[PDB]
Amino acid sequence: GLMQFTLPVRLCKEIELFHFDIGPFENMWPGIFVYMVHRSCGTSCFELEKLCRFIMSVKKNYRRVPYHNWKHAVTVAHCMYAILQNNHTLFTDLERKGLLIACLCHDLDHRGFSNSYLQKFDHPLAALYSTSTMEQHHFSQTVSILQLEGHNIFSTLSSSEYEQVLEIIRKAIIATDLALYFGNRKQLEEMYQTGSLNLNNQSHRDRVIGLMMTACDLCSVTKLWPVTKLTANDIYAEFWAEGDEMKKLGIQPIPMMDRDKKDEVPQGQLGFYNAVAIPCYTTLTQILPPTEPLLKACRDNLSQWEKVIRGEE
Ligand SMILES: O=C(Nc1ccn2nc(-c3ccccc3)nc2c1)c1ccnc(Cl)c1Cl
Ligand SMILES: [Mg+2]
Ligand SMILES: [Zn+2]
Repeated sequence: GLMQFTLPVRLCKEIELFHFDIGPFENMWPGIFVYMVHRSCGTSCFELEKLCRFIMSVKKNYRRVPYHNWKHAVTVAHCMYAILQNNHTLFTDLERKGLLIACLCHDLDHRGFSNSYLQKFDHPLAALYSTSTMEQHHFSQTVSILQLEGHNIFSTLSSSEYEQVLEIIRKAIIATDLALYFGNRKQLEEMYQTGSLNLNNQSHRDRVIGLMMTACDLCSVTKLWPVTKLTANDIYAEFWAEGDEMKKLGIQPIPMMDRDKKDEVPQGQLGFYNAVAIPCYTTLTQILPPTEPLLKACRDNLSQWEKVIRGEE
């Protein structure tokens, strides 16, 4: 009850900033998450013992892949913490509860392969879930862990509040399927520009939470340049293994996934900043002005990739 988590001074101050890197000490990541739940939600949101047991089972169900791993989960939850803390009054009690949990869980049991690779491989999961294949699995794994004995962190909610928080988590996780982001942001852009955006409309809130999930999921591009650049190595290590596995099925992979085309990575990053990242943080900043530091950090990293192409590094 009277037991706060506290962090060393440098982490206590920097965890509040959008560009915080959670560091290489894995054993500190559970504590960092509990700290963020306690400040974002309250010390009463969750029974400490249940929350701790839930975090450790979630950790166990992330795999030892280069990028879609336990560090990505906590990193994405920290970006959500920074958004929620900078927008104190815009979100409900259930949303604050559900969204950090959704982010910790959003890539549960990821194997390092895209929805496309599962479909070309003819993986069983692609027959069980014809679209958003991995994201429906991630939500399935979240419910499994919530149902383990002593793991029900939502046990004090009413039946209808419990159904609402699991619906927030389901939509939040499904929204991390980047195939769905393009149309979600176009609708949000039109709604904001014609002045029809209404945060009392549930279908509108759902869309805005979707865009927050995309923004937290991509937050590698909003870090200081040396974090962004070193993280890109882990991203491509997965993509190039997927490309190798495409070649094993007798399919030329897209260039993004072909390690024989490393030289085109800088141009490929420009496309991604211009087609996905910048538009994402731009629309987010229009809807939630205090998230502007994400757009600014993203623009700084776009300018660093432009320098790589100009051979200035
Ligand atoms: O890097 C990412 N995406 C992208 C998206 C398109 N292309 N095309 C290329 C490319 C094309 C031709 C030749 C060589 C490379 N490289 C990419 C990387 C990414 C994905 C998911 N999460 C995050 Cl934070 C990021 Cl930063
Ligand atoms: Mg994912
Ligand atoms: Zn992710």
